[PDB]
Formats: sequence, C-alpha cells, structure tokens
Amino acid sequence: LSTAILKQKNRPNRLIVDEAINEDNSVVSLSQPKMDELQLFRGDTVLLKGKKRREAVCIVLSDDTCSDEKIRMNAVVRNNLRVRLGDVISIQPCPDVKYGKRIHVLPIDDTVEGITGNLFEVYLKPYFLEAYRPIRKGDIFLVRGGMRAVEFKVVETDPSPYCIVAPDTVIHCEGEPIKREDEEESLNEVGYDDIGGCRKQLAQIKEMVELPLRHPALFKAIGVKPPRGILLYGPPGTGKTLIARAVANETGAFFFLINGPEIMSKLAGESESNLRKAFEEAEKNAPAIIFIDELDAIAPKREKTHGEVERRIVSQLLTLMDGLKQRAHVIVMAATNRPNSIDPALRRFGRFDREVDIGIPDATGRLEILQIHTKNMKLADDVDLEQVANETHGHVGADLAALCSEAALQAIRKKMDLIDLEDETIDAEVMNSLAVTMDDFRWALSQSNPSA
Amino acid sequence: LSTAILKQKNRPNRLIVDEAINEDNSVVSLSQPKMDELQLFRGDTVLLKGKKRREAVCIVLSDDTCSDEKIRMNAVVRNNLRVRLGDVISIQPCPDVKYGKRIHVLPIDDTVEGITGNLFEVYLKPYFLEAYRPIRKGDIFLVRGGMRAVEFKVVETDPSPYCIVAPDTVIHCEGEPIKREDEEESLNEVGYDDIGGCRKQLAQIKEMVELPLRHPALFKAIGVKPPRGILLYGPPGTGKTLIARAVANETGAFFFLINGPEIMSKLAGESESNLRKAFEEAEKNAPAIIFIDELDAIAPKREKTHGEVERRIVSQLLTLMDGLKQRAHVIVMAATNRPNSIDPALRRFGRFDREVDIGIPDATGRLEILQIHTKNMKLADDVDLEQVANETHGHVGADLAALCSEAALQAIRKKMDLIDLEDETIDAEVMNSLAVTMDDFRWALSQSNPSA
Ligand SMILES: Nc1ncnc2c1ncn2[C@@H]1O[C@H](COP(=O)(O)OP(=O)(O)OP(O)(O)=S)[C@@H](O)[C@H]1O
Ligand SMILES: Nc1ncnc2c1ncn2[C@@H]1O[C@H](COP(=O)(O)OP(=O)(O)OP(O)(O)=S)[C@@H](O)[C@H]1O
Ligand SMILES: [Mg+2]
Ligand SMILES: [Mg+2]
Repeated sequence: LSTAILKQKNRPNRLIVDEAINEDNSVVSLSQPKMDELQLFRGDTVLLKGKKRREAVCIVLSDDTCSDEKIRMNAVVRNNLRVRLGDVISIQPCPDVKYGKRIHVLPIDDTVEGITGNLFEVYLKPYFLEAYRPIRKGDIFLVRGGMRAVEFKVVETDPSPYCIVAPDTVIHCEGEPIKREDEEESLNEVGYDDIGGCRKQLAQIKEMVELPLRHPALFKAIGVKPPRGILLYGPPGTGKTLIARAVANETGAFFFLINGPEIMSKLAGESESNLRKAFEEAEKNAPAIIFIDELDAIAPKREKTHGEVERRIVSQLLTLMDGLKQRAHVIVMAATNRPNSIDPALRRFGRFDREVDIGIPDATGRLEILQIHTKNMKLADDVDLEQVANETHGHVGADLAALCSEAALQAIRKKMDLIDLEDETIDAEVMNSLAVTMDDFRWALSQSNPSA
Repeated sequence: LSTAILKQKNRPNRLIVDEAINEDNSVVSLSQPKMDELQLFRGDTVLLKGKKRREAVCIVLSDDTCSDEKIRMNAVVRNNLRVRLGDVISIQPCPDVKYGKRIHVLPIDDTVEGITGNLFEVYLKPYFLEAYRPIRKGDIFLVRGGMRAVEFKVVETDPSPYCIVAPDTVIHCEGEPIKREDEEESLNEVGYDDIGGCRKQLAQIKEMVELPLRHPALFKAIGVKPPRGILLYGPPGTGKTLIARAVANETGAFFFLINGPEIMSKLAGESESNLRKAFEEAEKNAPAIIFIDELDAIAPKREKTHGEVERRIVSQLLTLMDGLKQRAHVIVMAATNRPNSIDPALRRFGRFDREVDIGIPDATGRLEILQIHTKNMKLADDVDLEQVANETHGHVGADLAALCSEAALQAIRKKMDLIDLEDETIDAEVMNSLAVTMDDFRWALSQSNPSA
C-alpha cells in the first residue's frame, strides 16, 4: 500500500537465477522463447544487474533444459552479482563493448600458496585464448590449471568498467596477491537484505531519497519540490549506521559519508573545511547522498554548547543546507540516537524536515534480524529462531547481533576440550562439527541485556 | 564450564618440571618411553616454552630416574623458562637451528666485581668449546671459573632468536655489565600467576582477546565477528592495571599501552597525534592489543567536559575505534574505576561493546592474593593466611598488598633495637632473622581500611 515502492514488479527481463549447465564463467543461459522476446540473438554480450550495485558482463546462449522465466549461471557469475540461486536479476542488451587492450588481474593469496611458475602462462592464457571474454572491473573469476584452481580479481580495465578480452588485450598480472580478507569484507558489504525489521522505514528512505534522485521528473511533473534533509533517529543500535552502509552500497547516487566524531576529531577550521568539501563534492557529483552519521556530535543545541568552534560548525552546516539550490539534486541524510539534542534550526522546513523513525523491532523484526545474523553461522537442527525472537522483548538489532555472537562463543566453550590456546592451529575435524545449538542460545539468552 | 578456556589440557608434550640429574645448562632429560612417543632421538635440539612468553633451547637426553610425565632441568633452564619445579611446559621438536656466527654475551655486575683478567678466556671458551650449545636471545646462564661462578645474559644472536654455538661462532663479550636490578625487574614482570581472585575474568579476557587474535579461523568458520573493544571496570585497586601488565607479558600479540593521564599530560594536538600513532602501530604489527589504561581520563562524557581539546580527543578516539576494519586483527582493551563517567558512544556496539567486571574478591580471592603477595616474603611458622583472608571482608588486592606491606613494617619495628637509622648498613644477623609473624598481621589488620 505504502510499502508499494518495494514490490518486485514483473518484467520481460527480470529473471530467477538457476544453476548453469554451461559451466564456463563468461556464459549465461536463457530459454529460446525468452531470448526471442528480449530480442537477444545467440552469442551477444549482455549486461546483468545483481544486488548491491553489482554487475556482470556475459555471453547469452539458448538452453532447452532452462525455463522461460529463469536464467542459468554458474557460481562465479552468481558470486559477482552477489546472488544466491533463486534471486531476481536484470538482463540487459549490451552491444556497446569495445575490445580492451590493457587489463590488470590479480590472484587471491590463499588460492596461490606454493609454486608461482608463471601465473599468466599456466592459468590466464588458456582461460582467455581466442575466447573473446567479456569481463567487468571487480569480477572475481576462477581458473583451473593442472594441480589446482586459482581465483583472480579484475583490478583494472581498458575501456571504463568493462571490455571484451580480444587476442589484442595485454593481460597484466604483476603485483601483490589480493588478500582474501579484502574480498570477504567486499562480499559482506552491507545491503538492504542485511537490514531487517525496517521494511516500512526502508520504503520511506527509497521514497525520500532514491526516488527524487533517480526520478526527479515525477516531482517536477506533479509540481512538488522534493524533501532535501532526511533524519534517521531511534534508540542505540537499531540499524541507522547499517542502513547508512546499505544505502551507500545499494544506491545509484554518488554517496558521501560524514561521521560526526570524525569531523569533531579534526583541528579548528580544518573541520569546517571538511564539511565544505563534502557538500561541494556531492554538488560536483550531480545526483548525490550526503550522510551525516551521528549528527548530534556536530549539531548540538547552540545553547547547550560551550566552545566557539563548536557553535561555528552548527552555523557552517545550516549555511550549507540552505546553500544547496533546488537544481542541486543532493539529498542530505543524517542519523542520531538523541534527536532532541540537535539544534532545532536544523530540523526546520528545508533542512532536515523529514524524519525516519528506526525504532525498536517487534517480534517479527527480531526474527528477521536473527535470520540475517545467522546466515553465515552453522546452526543445529534444534535451533528455533522464532523461539529466540519471542524471548527477546527488549532487544534491538545490536543486542541480537551480540546475542548471536555469545551463543557462538558458548558453542566454542563446549568444544574447549579438543581445543587449546597454546596450539599453533585448531584441529581440522573439531572445526567442522562446530554447530551453535539451541542450548547455546538459551545460555546467551540467560546472560542477555537490553541497553537498560 | 565457562572457566574452560583456562583448563590445563593433557598432551603428549605438556610435562612437569623436575630437578635435573644432568647439571649442564644445555640439557634437559626425559624418560625413554616419553622420548619414543614424541619421536625425539638422543641429542636433538628442542624448543621449550615456559611461562610469560619465555622460551629455552636445549639438547634432549634419556633418563632412567626421570618419570614419563616429567622433564628434568636445572635451575638455569628453569629460571629462563620462568618456572619453579612442578610447573607444566611445552617441549617441541626443533631441527631448524642454524649454527650462529656472532653472539653477544654480557656478564651480570654483581657476579663480576674484582679482577676481569679475561671473561671470554676464563669463563666462555671452556663453557662452549666443542659443546655445540643451543642458546636463545635473553638466556641468563651461569658459568664456573676457578674462584667463582659468573652469570651471563645472551644479548644478541646470529640467526634471529636462537642458534647453535659451533666452533665457528664469534663470542663477543665487550660492553657494559648488565645491571642485576634490570634482570630482577624482568623476572618479576607481572604474569597471570601474579593476579589472583580473577579466574572467571581472566577466562573472559582470554576468550575475548587472546582467542580471536591467535585463532581468528574459529570465528570466521563459525561465521561470527569477534568483539573488538573490551572494557575492564571495577572499584579502585582491584587489579585492572595488574591484568594489563599480565596481558602485556603473557600474550602472543603485540601490545601497546596507552595511559590516560599520559596522553592528557601532552600538548594540545601532540596528544591526538600520540593516539593516532598508537592505533597505526597496532595496525602495523598485525595481531595486536591496545590497552587504554584509565580510559575515563581521555574519554569523559562529551557533555561533562569543558575543554575543546578534551572534547576533540573523545572524537579522535571514537573515530579510530570505528576506523579499524574487520581484517585489522586489533582488539582494544581499556580500564576504568568510573565506567559511568565515560562517553556512552564509546560503550556502544562495535566500540567497547564488551565489559569485564574486575570486582571485589571473595574469601578465596583474598587468600589467592595474599599467597601472591607473600611469595617473596619471609613468613613465620605461625602465619595463617586463610585466617587473614577471612578477617578482610572489605578488602581488594591493593588493600591486601598494603596490609602485607604494613605487616612487614611491623616486623621491622620489632627489630628496631638492633637497627639504627644513623648506621651505614644493617647488621648481617639482624637481616636473616627478619620474619613476618602472625602477630604482625594482626597489627596490620587492626590498622586496616577499605577505600570505604
Ligand atoms: N534492524 C537491524 N537489522 C539487522 N541488523 C541490525 C539491525 N539493527 C542493528 N543491527 C546489527 O547491530 C549492529 C549495530 O547497528 P548500528 O546500525 O551500528 O546501530 P545504530 O542504529 O547506528 O545505533 P547508534 O545510534 O549508532 S548506537 C549492526 O552492525 C548490525 O549487525
Ligand atoms: N586481583 C589481584 N590479584 C593480585 N594482586 C592484586 C590484585 N588486585 C590488586 N593487586 C595488587 O594491588 C596493586 C594495585 O592494583 P592495580 O592493578 O594497580 O589496581 P587497579 O585495579 O588498576 O585500580 P585503579 O582503577 O587504577 S585505582 C597491584 O600492584 C597488585 O600488587
Ligand atoms: Mg550508529
Ligand atoms: Mg589502575
């Protein structure tokens, strides 16, 4: 009804991700009656749009065993699009792909220990030879070579984000092996799926921020000026910074983060200048989001603030808020856990004149949050998260994250007999049997707290 | 149950330290059925792991009079491993010891007064000649030469921390005699055994700090993010700083101390820069512990703080806390006796989101504390510490330390007839008879105080 901005919306090209029968990294499969509909011939380079900004460029081929409303893609493409099997993706015609002449690829450290020989010769040359492969910047692809398979990241391309790897292309692979930990931080960058119990608030954010930015026509046509300052407020640990991360990763807009304490940490004037820089940067990068996390740090009530520099910074901000003309296409978001400690002038019409209440999650909220927190956890057959959701009345998402963390530590405490701190590494078998039982959660629950 | 992380755990190589029959510094003895089990042949150079980070390298030989679950080692090796007889040690196969070509050894000043002659010629050369001795950097070893025995410290070695002293090795011994007081300060560096009444809290510290740092595989495998800010709190003199010292000396992690007043003593900006430096240093030295002692000095409630520089520092800290990415492998520890006077933003999720309560000790705690405080004290036959533990309900560790100090001063007061302040030194006999009686404790007890 109001949640309408979030509805899936059936389209010709919106397709469910199915497992590939064509196991090659550069290839996606569609049914023959689906290829006809989208006017995609055999062998055409296509653009795929996954979750959290992520894209892949692939060749499209027909498949009989594939369904009409499905798309067949292997683990590697699915990984690049940040999608599990049975997620919706956009398939888009992509005939504008120039042949690249310089690509920079790097291996991943843990997939490359022992005998270098020559990485390009053993792995990359047979992977690209006459293949005319489409690849995007930031693609992590796997290659097999005798003994084992090595993962590579596309660090740099010749045309801007994507190119066809012709026999012309110089494939540079000199450099530092990409640390596995970097790409784990990248896979586990926060998106809208990582934020739970905030469905109606997320709808609000897309309405107030995403919609006026990526569709300013609506507002101009309907004769209405889009709101330009959105303040997220709520109790400690409710998801504001998480939403800030999710928005940063999921928007079409250029995004600029300002941390409250980050600003206040810097020298007198050198902080006013960083604020100035942020607003000018956002203005410069046409459609933009400025997120001021912990706004209360930078904009407290000009009465209850003793320092002149501090009083000056509130004035510096207000000026910038009012400084953005209509045709700037910059929405400013901010987050606080003490909204009533922000100078009221900032909360007036034209400034942060819209509020999103990221409040305490209900029983259904808590369930969502526990499901998001355990998606990477090994859980036992007997673990009932609905039971946990129900036993946690006072809990915000931060409390639940901590709750899941403690139940896991308890599962570790149970496995302390076969583990010792003095050992160099932990026994192989011991690591696999690690499952967080319901009994672990009941311990975590017994120890649990609200921020009371 | 929860104390599980601390449990000794029986292992093939975990062995009880027994007095040596082979009196040589380079040699440890095991029983024949123990040598078979660990696949250690006669003469093999081994790696021994004691308490408080300490190691020793020795040659292993069979012994008949030695038990299976016991290891025979002399006073010197026991000293180097910082163990008294009947402590558990790790013995490790060590076939990777290259012959050293330069060692720097220095004598200890109090074992070297009068006639130098030549230290290398009289002591070192007969000690190492054709002996193929394993030695570690920091080893304090004793050598006998005619008139008396001299103590030597291994200051520097040729391969990194340990080498075999072949006839190739240049034995440098030029330089300042090592001060005895330095090596007393090193022997009496604080460890986990020096902290009593904190068993469950010590378990917590190893869980939250040692375990994630020296075994981050578990947390990744279980799909759980390790906590990254641990705050120890409790009343004045409970043993927070002591724990900080113990952790500093006992961890495998790099350890950076920050004292609160230390920081706030330094010029405006020059303190922000010192905080900066501490975090960059920890980040640089891969797996690290930052200890912020007396946090309340640097992070008070941004409201109840008048100084702009002081307000700026809290902001500088928060920034750094949030600034460490997941792949940093840096846990920040902090201590305070006023946890409620710290800015709550610091005590939020992701910051100091974990609390260790170093509280008042129970009866059994006080007994532990008194046993630690009197381990170097001359006590009378009639001194019953269980009696002292029970008479001290209000007392924390600092109170008990002072109680032991006052009991000792009372023993000195009883000996005031044969002592005079005007004398150049105290009579020899008078010094030896100095024993602290139970009557001394009852005087100390009578005068005693909590911090009420
Ligand atoms: N609604 C939620 N859904 C999923 N995870 C959540 C939610 N709320 C909190 N979490 C988890 O708790 C952590 C902390 O939440 P944050 O977004 O940092 O808190 P916050 O709302 O910014 O609170 P303040 O005001 O900074 S204390 C996140 O990293 C998530 O892992
Ligand atoms: N739990 C303990 N076990 C053994 N000795 C202790 C213990 N607590 C205190 N002590 C002794 O008392 C002295 C003072 O303790 P500290 O660790 O400095 O106190 P603290 O807990 O840091 O208190 P604050 O907050 O600085 S007043 C130490 O040097 C120890 O000798
Ligand atoms: Mg936040
Ligand atoms: Mg202290």
